[PDB]
Amino acid sequence: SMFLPPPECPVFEPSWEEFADPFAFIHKIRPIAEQTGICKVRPPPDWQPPFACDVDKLHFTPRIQRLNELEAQTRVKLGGGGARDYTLRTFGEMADAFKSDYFNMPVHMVPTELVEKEFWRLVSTIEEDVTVEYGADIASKEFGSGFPVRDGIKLSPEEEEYLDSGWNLNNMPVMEQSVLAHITADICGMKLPWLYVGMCFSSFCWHIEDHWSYSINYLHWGEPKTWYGVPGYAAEQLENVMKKLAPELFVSQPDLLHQLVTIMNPNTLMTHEVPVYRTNQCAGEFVITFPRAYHSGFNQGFNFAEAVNFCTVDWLPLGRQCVEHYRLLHRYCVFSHDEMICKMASKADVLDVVVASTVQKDMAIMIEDEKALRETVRKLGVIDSERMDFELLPDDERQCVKCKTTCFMSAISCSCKPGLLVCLHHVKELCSCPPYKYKLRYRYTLDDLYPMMNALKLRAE
Ligand SMILES: O=C(CSc1ncc(C(=O)O)c(=O)[nH]1)c1ccccc1
Ligand SMILES: [Cl-]
Ligand SMILES: [Mn+2]
Ligand SMILES: [Mn+2]
Ligand SMILES: [Zn+2]
Repeated sequence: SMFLPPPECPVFEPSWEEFADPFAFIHKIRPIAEQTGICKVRPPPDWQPPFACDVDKLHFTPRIQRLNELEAQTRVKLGGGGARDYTLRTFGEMADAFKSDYFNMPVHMVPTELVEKEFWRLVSTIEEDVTVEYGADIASKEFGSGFPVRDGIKLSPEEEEYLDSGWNLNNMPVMEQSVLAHITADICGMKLPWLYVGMCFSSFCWHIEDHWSYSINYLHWGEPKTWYGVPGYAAEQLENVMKKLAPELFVSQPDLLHQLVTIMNPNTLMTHEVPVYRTNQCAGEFVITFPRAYHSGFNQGFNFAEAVNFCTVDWLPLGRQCVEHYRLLHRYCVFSHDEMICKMASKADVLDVVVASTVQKDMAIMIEDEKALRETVRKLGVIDSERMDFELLPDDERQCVKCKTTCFMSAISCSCKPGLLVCLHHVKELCSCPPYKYKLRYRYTLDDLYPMMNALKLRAE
């Protein structure tokens, strides 16, 4: 009555045969799971990766978190935190003491139902000022992946068994059914797994993944992680609810790192007709989030999770829509979607054939859109043009000054404003000079582009 738990998300228990190929499995469950936004996956009894560490030698910099509903929090940035330092042992000791002191009970006898109830009480009661700490970063020499990775150091035969698993999250990016694989541009924050060390009540605010990608989260060990998820189709519903209750979160900001997010009771969303689902993720289980599926949660206690973004062929059209949406909001991109597409086209001979077919369809849309934009800017009197290798420019040197989109297919420059670019939607936002002073900078002619797409079609057969 104070808190009503959302209904449970789907839980899948695949056979080893069903489980072995993550991409085939995800495609199979997608008609069910995309209706709930998140789902949980229990691997077959078979699958049991080694979880081995000396907690005395693993160090990380803790982040501090206040727990107030609707209060703005800043998105985690790589290597922030500060200079302070915990080992996994001293953090665990701190975390277990916090929880057992908080409830005056041993940590495992606190029911998950109760921690959940207490979480939503304490975040709404700002007479309470509970602060907690957590770890969040990519693998480093001081704190590595919880999955086996190659290095020597001699690996056990059981560790070797899991090196090339499709569910070893170090691998998921670089597998052939993943389209982020082919991206040459390092984007560490996105293609590499994140490591999360949690404690009771430490939480992750409501968000969707960059570029509306999937995510997959594995809980290596510890107390459960509680999740709330919202299906992709209700993303704008949720955002509307949020913009009315917490308008502060929707101000334009300097960059991608200054992104603001918040804790919000799922009952509040359910009250405004946003469908929400929940789950408790236990050690050894996976949670999968689908494209544009909002999710949030908190930890039941001391634990260690690993998560990574990924993008399947199914995602490609949504990826294009996402960048369009980013343009409308003037939100920064993590990478150029078109650059990714053209990179794959340039590698058509070595592409998985299903990938080739789907890339070809997205490329066809890209080319027709580009054709139309170029005709529009020509009618605005932009006549001069020159080829430009956009992929060579640092990202922050090829952003539209208006909408911040990362340019690749083309942009407009002007001698009156050296170094500045606009995308072709924002030709009028660059300078006040006469039209003929403008230059179309383009990566490819239409005559370059159609053969590239043809190579994909041949590969797809
Ligand atoms: O703030 C975040 C990090 S997402 C995150 N997920 C899970 C945990 C966790 O299980 O402990 C966490 O600490 N953080 C974010 C990410 C993308 C866009 C905007 C914000
Ligand atoms: Cl509070
Ligand atoms: Mn996430
Ligand atoms: Mn505009
Ligand atoms: Zn623009």
